Amino acid sequence: SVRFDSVGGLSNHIAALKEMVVFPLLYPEVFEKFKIQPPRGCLFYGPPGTGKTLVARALANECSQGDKRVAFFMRKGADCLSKWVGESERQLRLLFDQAYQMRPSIIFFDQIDGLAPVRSSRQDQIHSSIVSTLLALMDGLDSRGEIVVIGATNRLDSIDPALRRPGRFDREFLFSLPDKEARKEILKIHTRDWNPKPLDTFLEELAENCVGYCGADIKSICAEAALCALRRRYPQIYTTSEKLQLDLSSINISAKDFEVAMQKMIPASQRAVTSPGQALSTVVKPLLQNTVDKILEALQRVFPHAEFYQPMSFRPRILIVGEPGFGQGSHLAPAVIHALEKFTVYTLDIPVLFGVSTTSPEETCAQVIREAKRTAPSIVYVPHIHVWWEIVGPTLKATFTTLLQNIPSFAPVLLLATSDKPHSALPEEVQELFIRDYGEIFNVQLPDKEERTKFFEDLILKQAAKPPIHERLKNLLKTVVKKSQNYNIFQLENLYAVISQCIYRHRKDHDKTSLIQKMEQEVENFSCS
Amino acid sequence: SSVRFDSVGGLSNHIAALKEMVVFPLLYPEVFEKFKIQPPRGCLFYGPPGTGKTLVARALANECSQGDKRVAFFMRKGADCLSKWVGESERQLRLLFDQAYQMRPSIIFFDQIDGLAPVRSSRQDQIHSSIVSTLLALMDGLDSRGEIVVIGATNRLDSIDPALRRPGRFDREFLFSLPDKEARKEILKIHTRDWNPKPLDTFLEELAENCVGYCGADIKSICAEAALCALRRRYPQIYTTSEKLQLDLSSINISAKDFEVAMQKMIPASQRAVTSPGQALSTVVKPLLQNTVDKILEALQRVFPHAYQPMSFRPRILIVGEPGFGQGSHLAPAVIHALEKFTVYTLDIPVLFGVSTTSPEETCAQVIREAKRTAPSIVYVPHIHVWWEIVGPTLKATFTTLLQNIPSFAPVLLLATSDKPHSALPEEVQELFIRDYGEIFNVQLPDKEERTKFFEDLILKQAAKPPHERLKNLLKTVVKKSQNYNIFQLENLYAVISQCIYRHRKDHDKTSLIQKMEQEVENFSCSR
Ligand SMILES: Nc1ncnc2c1ncn2[C@@H]1O[C@H](COP(=O)(O)OP(=O)(O)OP(=O)(O)O)[C@@H](O)[C@H]1O
Ligand SMILES: Nc1ncnc2c1ncn2[C@@H]1O[C@H](COP(=O)(O)OP(=O)(O)OP(=O)(O)O)[C@@H](O)[C@H]1O
Repeated sequence: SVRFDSVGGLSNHIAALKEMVVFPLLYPEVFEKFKIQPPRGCLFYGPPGTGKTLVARALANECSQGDKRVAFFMRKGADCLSKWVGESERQLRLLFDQAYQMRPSIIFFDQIDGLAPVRSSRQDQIHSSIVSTLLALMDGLDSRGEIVVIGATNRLDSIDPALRRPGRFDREFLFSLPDKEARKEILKIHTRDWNPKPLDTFLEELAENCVGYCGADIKSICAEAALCALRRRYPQIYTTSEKLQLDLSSINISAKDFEVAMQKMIPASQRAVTSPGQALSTVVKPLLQNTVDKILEALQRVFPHAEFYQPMSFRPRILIVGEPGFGQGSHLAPAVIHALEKFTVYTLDIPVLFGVSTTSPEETCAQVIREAKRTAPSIVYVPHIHVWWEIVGPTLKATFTTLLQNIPSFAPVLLLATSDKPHSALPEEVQELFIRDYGEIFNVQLPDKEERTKFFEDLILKQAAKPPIHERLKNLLKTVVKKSQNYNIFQLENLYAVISQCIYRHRKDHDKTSLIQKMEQEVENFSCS
Repeated sequence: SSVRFDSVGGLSNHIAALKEMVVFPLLYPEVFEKFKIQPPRGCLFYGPPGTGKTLVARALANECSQGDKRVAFFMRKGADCLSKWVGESERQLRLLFDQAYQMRPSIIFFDQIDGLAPVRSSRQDQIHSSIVSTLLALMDGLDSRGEIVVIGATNRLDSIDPALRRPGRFDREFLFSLPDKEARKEILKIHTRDWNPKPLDTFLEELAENCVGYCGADIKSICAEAALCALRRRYPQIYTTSEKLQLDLSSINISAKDFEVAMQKMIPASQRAVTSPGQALSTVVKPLLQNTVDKILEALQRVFPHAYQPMSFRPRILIVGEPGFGQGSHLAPAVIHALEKFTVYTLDIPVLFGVSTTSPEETCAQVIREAKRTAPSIVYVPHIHVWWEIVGPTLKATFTTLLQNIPSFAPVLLLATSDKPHSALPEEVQELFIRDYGEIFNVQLPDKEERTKFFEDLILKQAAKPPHERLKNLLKTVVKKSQNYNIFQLENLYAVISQCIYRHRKDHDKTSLIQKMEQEVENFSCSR
């Protein structure tokens, strides 16, 4: 029995929607003043699980409480199909007649994309007949009354193009994944009535750590965490086989109970296709945070929409370049992507172009560019452009170059790319896309001594000198940080692991100095040139 | 139910030729028996969606029903004659035709006939072939039906059984195309008739040429949306209440801001599934290239005189220039936009390959068949110096063969742009353009006057806003240093200049940003 109070973050959509079904039933003077007859159709579309059906449910439960009462008719996917010849095209006629009978009313076709395909001469004739009848009923010779029609879809572009037209489906709403702010609202909604109410700062801490969560996942963990406390509190519930009596007064949910949940479940977005955005792992942050910050500063310089009347920008492009093994293509760029949230990202990599056996690559490239143009601002991402170039045929090069030349100049679509070879060795076609004079090239340099010292500071001496369940190690740290002054990222994080293996090889020894010599031996056996 | 040939705007030929089939044989019956005519009694409307096909039938019914000469009216939906029993599918048709014959004169209106009369084939059910056979044996058979007028309407004309398209069954075919600049003013007039503060026609006239690509129903939407926007501008506390308020219907007047916002929030129904290859100059760039666009239009007026009847012979033209001068991305699309009312058929790289499930040659032939059918038109081939390198020999031969068979005097322009100068183009492309005839145009850089016009509004007016001798020095310096920059560099300089004006919004005193503007002027360097 939800009534415009279980939603969070969809405020303009609801405001526009109520203008379509509420006002003429309430203020029948302004419309008659001008002879308007407001729009009477809409189409929802967006990725799964973002609250497409809940809005319709809330609106239905809201308007049924008259006066003024409004009917409501629901239809599933393809319910009006029969094996007889003249039945499928008659149920719609019956339904529309019945709806006209009790006007005003609402007809909600649910997942219309499985009912009204694009007409073609190859598929069966029943579909063409049904779509013709459907679009003859909506706007025909005789005018329908106060019926209002709604649709749901996951793939917009597969609806017949004649249905989308002022008169039948004259407004399209985009339902997106929630941004940072809306996650807090959804969490407040789902944990409203709890006797030990959580504090809001805790909710914000949760919200800043949920990236890629879509409406139903947040609802999921709020119930996968209220069960961890139960399983911890009364561990002996699965053993017996009859109903017990409990003490439902000592099972409040602690902060820890949340953490395990975020470790176990994976968001709906990244279940069939991996996402090209990953935050820095807990070990390397004190090696690369500063470089990420500098990169974001420069991008802020050229792409002004990353600031947090409108800003004006002219074809933003940038290229992150350095010697091989400097973490440019495997640590830095995905970190930058993860830092700029609220801008959707479309990727372009060899595993993605050739990862589809049913569509040619140029089709995929065209689709990606069109989508990025549609929901701009956004990011088009292409990594390893020095290997990417000489794998693809000439047709795809020409197509890719001609598509991004048609994007309007002041439209905000960023082009982010990374490479290994220095800028001068790249093929000249790539060269005439980045204009460093304008500030579109960033060079990466190795971390300095302080930063590398911080990298090994917690390994030695805080874990090696921990009781199981103090002066030689300083010289050990000095010799370690002296030895590795010319190591790239791969070799550094290699040498981190070999020490931790010795750390783990001595769990239960209470006496040290049986491994300190082992440690200093291993560090001087390790040789990577 | 008060629409009668007076709410319909822009279609005069179709109305004029439609009343001489159903009005004249009744009213002046003494002219046709002299010659033994029996004037035509079958027509087929067709055209892209939302262009006013059902409106005409509504008007015609409403007109003929009320008057001195009464004519009946039977209406049918898509496939509303079907029944499950074997003997009833085609019996309703016979019942309807007999009933219409009994009350003659009368009219029959088949709506969405493409959903009832598919082209006969043996790859489907056989009931459809039975229905088609009884229909086309019933319209003109052995019985001479008499005074029955049959009408259809559809979007896909090519999917109708060809035995129904020949005189006797469906005589005339009517094309309903999108309105041009003049008819949009008529439609806007029609839809804003009963407004007490009547808008000035000097405002509608301006409003018309901004609505490019709109068609029919879209217009009727805008005239609605504006009103609602106006309401949002007057009583903004109305969306946050669950109880009726007291509204004063006297301060809900419509202003141009409402039209501007409502127009911005909407896209036309035509270019919603695809994108049209014609776009006007943006407001930012307009005072740099309008003169050049006018010059190009004058050359077209020289060789393509459709911009006694004018005569033309295989019109062609080629815009050429050094890279960056803006001929493939700023000039040619503007030319296509100005020459509207000429249907355009784009033909370049992402169109030929960017759609699968078809071969390049099929599309390459279809795009020219359509251009020939709807002459005059335009065939558009941008970036020829690359387009000629990415295709196989089969496509070259098919292309250079498909445009030789067009009738020599047919007015089918071929508009293309290049970047390498005409001498460096390969053979078979220098022979298609014969610049002695006047088929090559050389574009050149803008001179000083428009360059100064380009910057004065930003650096003189906008730089001094409420929330003055050094400005002239800045303007003269900027204009001077930039006497060899192409379009891309000029726009980039504009953007970097406006960035500081943005970033210093909230400081109540100037002279902190003037230094910024300076350093950006000095610290900006180009390549050339
Ligand atoms: N803002 C929100 N507040 C509360 N619940 C939400 C919100 N957004 C989404 N949901 C959840 O979304 C679920 C269903 O929404 P809806 O079915 O319309 O979208 P969807 O599941 O992503 O799409 P589809 O119907 O195509 O599968 C409900 O379980 C609801 O709890
Ligand atoms: N010239 C016009 N003046 C006013 N309204 C117009 C005009 N042309 C079209 N319309 C609008 O177009 C609407 C629909 O026209 P009509 O239904 O006959 O077109 P159609 O070809 O059948 O379109 P569809 O593809 O929707 O079937 C009318 O209700 C009217 O509001």
